Amino acid sequence: LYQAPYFEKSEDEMNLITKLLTHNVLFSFLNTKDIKVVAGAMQRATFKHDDCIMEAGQTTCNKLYIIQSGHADIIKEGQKVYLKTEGTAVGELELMYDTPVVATVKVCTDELIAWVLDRDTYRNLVMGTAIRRRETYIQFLANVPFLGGLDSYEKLQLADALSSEEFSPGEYIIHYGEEGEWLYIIMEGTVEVIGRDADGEPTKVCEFTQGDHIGELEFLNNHRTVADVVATTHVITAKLNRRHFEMCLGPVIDVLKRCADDPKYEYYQNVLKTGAAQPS
Ligand SMILES: Nc1nc2c(ncn2[C@@H]2O[C@H](CO)[C@@H](O)[C@H]2O)c(=O)[nH]1
Ligand SMILES: Nc1nc2c(ncn2[C@@H]2O[C@H](CO)[C@@H](O)[C@H]2O)c(=O)[nH]1
Repeated sequence: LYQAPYFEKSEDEMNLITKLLTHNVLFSFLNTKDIKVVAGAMQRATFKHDDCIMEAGQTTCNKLYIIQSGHADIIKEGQKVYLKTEGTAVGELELMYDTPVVATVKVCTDELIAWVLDRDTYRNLVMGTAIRRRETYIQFLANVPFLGGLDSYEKLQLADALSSEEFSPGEYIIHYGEEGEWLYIIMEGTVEVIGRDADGEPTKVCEFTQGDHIGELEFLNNHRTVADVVATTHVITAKLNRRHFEMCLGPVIDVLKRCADDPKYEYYQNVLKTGAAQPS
């Protein structure tokens, strides 16, 4: 029965805002209508350098801010600890765990333009099962090797955008020569990567299993997929959409780019030097 506030926006505002939402993991699993209601309930909020959007200990905030342009530091006990850039959010932690502001947010650029959501609209139309989704993945993600370089906060950020994807033996996870919109982290089962050799014929490259990742090549290097990935067993994966890849795997991209060196990626090395793929 909840009806949200509405503040009319120009056609470019709704467009701009809707884009920030579909790339911020707080809103990953909202349908199209609820994405728009949310964009109408947002409000502009501009800040200047050294301005504080919130302060450690504050109880008077209770708002979620999505950054449009500009940066802002996270300061916990006098120490800067995190830089918040465009597309990111401050305030979600207080809204999800109902506690006073834990850290101070200090604009470190000449201006900061935010879009601000009220607690009532977030808890009723966004949050959903956020805490349970976090319970589903964090212990797993904490044990996934290539995620070593995310801190607890970043793993939770990733868990907020994850959903569970199962595959039947022999079903395609990824098809050769397609755009590809998901990275997969195997939780259970085994997969085979089926490339194409010089005459264009199927060739098996390797297998992958629990804790391995597939999908990232095309996101690192902006080409269509260069292999099939097929389940050899019943497979369970957690999956991350392409629009969330950079916002969430940012601090580990460089582990991913060791695809240039690892010999399991020798197939792909040879594909890259002969230029055998198109952008997507
Ligand atoms: N990356 C990061 N951001 C935090 C942390 N603690 C708080 N924040 C951010 O600062 C806001 C106020 O505490 C939260 O809503 C988060 O957006 C932290 O430990 N790491
Ligand atoms: N281990 C390995 N995986 C590959 C290779 N080429 C492609 N893949 C996987 O197949 C997907 C589709 O190209 C990529 O995103 C990778 O996950 C390769 O040469 N070695």
